[PDB]
This record gives sequence, structure tokens and C-alpha cells, in this order.
Amino acid sequence: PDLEATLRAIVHSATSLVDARYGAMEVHDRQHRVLHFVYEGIDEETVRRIGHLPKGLGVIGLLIEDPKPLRLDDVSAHPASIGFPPYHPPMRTFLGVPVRVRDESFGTLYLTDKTNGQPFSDDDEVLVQALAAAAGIAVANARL
Amino acid sequence: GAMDPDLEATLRAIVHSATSLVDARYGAMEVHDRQHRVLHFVYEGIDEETVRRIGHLPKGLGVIGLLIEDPKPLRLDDVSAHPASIGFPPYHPPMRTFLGVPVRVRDESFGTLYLTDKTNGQPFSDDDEVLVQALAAAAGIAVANAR
Ligand code: HEM
Ligand code: HEM
Ligand SMILES: [C-]#N
Ligand SMILES: [C-]#N
Ligand SMILES: [Ca+2]
Repeated sequence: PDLEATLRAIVHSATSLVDARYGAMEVHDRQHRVLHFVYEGIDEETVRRIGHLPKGLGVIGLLIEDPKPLRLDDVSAHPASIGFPPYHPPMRTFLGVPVRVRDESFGTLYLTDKTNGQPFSDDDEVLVQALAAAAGIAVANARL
Repeated sequence: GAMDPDLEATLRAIVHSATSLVDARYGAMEVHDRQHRVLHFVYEGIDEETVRRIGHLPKGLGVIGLLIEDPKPLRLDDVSAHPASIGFPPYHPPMRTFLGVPVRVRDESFGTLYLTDKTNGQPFSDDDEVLVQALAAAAGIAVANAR
């Protein structure tokens, strides 16, 4: 059972189901080390140009710190925003939710740039929570 | 006994999102074993009093029974008009429009996610079927991994 592939399929589904241009999932350990980073909407050449993987700083760092849903009209405007690295696609609208089970949170599922230029909806948020939950069971199952 | 609580919350959340996403009046999911024996059932859209009047849970017969045995997407304008249909039990809401999809992974199917009575009064669309398939595949990842 390839967990990386499983998490990637979840991200793929999330991006499609809520019409985001971009989607990503980070999964970390308790020491906040990056275990998995999977994504959709970004070409391999761009990925290469970005270079270093995200470390879970800024806005995602906020959700790792306090796991709960967060929608933003403009992720750059958030006080905690660290900004994009060189070569990274610019992104504006944002939806992120923990990837968890009841006992523990392991990750964050996040989507940007809904293709209609609108912020993500309440319904979008609830849907992504549901997909996140399926991911959470996968992660919990890989741990113990 | 009871479903694993994380699995149960997940499967409930999926039914809920599916029901909202495709504008269905009612939404349900059955999960069965490899012998096709129904083990768990979750649903939404039916009040507690009605559930009490209905009484017995579904056994995986009729149209859902068909989908358990031959797992693939099925849309119907009028579910009770299908040749495999067994009919609604006493006190069950009558239901017309139907969308049902298997809950599965590559090598195994565990269940069926199904929705009825789209609120616009129309049948469920191609778009509806595609999206509910995506929610069902997520349910499949969850079932396979709770296990
Ligand atoms: C395609 C899906 C992606 C999404 C939705 C996404 C989203 C974001 C967002 C919203 C930020 C800003 C956070 C802030 O301002 O605080 C950010 C920063 C960042 N991104 Fe991405 N990104 C994606 C792909 C990638 C890829 C492929 C890489 C590199 C392989 C990457 C590397 C980074 C890095 C290094 C940061 C700085 C913050 C950190 O290290 O945590 N991103 N990303
Ligand atoms: C609210 C979500 C529900 C949906 C979408 C739904 C859908 C359906 C449909 C379409 C049928 C017809 C099958 C056929 O004619 O072959 C059916 C039958 C049946 N329903 Fe439901 N129903 C729901 C709730 C319930 C509840 C809450 C109960 C019990 C408390 C129940 C008990 C039954 C039983 C016993 C049958 C006969 C077939 C069988 O045993 O599997 N249903 N349902
Ligand atoms: C992007 N992390
Ligand atoms: C009703 N099953
Ligand atoms: Ca709607």
C-alpha cells in the first residue's frame, strides 16, 4: 500500500472536486519533519526551478501549529504569511484543513486559486475536510 | 460491533458532502464484507421518527443488491421501475431519481454510495456521477485503510 500515491490521489480529487488550480498535501512527524509532500497543478519543470521543498512555514506553519480549517481571499495578505520562494507560481485564494484522526493531526490539505476567481465556499471547505479525513486514516494506518 | 469511530466519522462526512454537492434529498452508504453481507449503514436526510417507523435496516437487496453484485455507477430516473427493484419497505420515503456508485479500490469493492431525489426535480447529471465517484473512491481509501 503506497501511502505517497494514496495521498496524491486524495490531492488530485480535492483539486478537481472544488475546482482549484493548485492543490498540495504536507505530512509531518511530531518533530515537524516533512514526511510527505504531494501536489497537483504544477509542471515538473516549475517544481525543479522552485528547488527546495516547503518546510511548513508561514500560513501552513500556522495550521500545523493550530490545526483547523482556514480560508483566505488572499493568502499573501495574512499577517503570518512568509511569501512564495523564487520561481513559485503566484497564488491568491486559499483553503487549508488538517489531515487527521480524532487522536492526532498529521498534515494539512490545501488548495489555492479556485478557477472562478472566487474565494472557496463553505461547501468546498466541508468537502475537503471529508477527503482530508480519508487521508488521515491512511496516515494513521501507516504509523500504527 | 461499532465501526471504528474515525472511519465512521469519515464515511458520514463523505455521505454528507456527496448529498450537498449533487443536491440530493437523501444520501446513504452501505459497507459489506467479501461475501457481500451488509455490515454497516449510514444515511442522511431522514428524520429520527421516520427511521423509527421504518424499523429494519436494509439487507442489500433490490437495486442496491444489484450494485453490490455488479459494482459500477448507476443512474435511474425512477428507481422503483428498475427490474431488480424490490420496492420500499413500510414508512420509507418514496424515492424516484437515483445515483449509486461503488465504494472501492483497484482490487476490491467494499460498499455503495447512493443518492436520491435531486432537489431540482431532475435526474442526476454526468457531472454528478463523476464527482460522487471521486467521493466514493475516497471512502474506499478510508475503508481499505481503517482495515
Ligand atoms: C501545486 C501545489 C502548491 C500549493 C497549493 C502551494 C501553496 C503555497 C502557499 C500558499 C505558500 C505561501 C505560504 C505563506 O505565504 O505563508 C507556499 C510557499 C512555499 N512553497 Fe508552495 N505550493 C505548491 C507547490 C509547491 C512546490 C511543488 C514546492 C517545491 C517543491 C513548493 C515550495 C514552497 C516553499 C519552499 C514555500 C515557503 C514556505 C515553506 O517552506 O513552508 N510549493 N506554497
Ligand atoms: C436516507 C437515505 C436512504 C436512501 C438514499 C435510501 C434508498 C433506498 C432505495 C432507492 C431503495 C429501493 C431499492 C429497490 O427498490 O430495489 C431502498 C430500499 C430499502 N430501504 Fe432505504 N434509503 C435510505 C434510508 C433508509 C433507512 C434509514 C432505512 C431503515 C431505517 C432503510 C431501509 C430500507 C430497506 C429495508 C429497503 C429494502 C431493500 C433492502 O433491504 O436493502 N432505508 N432504499
Ligand atoms: C507549499 N507548500
Ligand atoms: C436503503 N438502503
Ligand atoms: Ca448546489
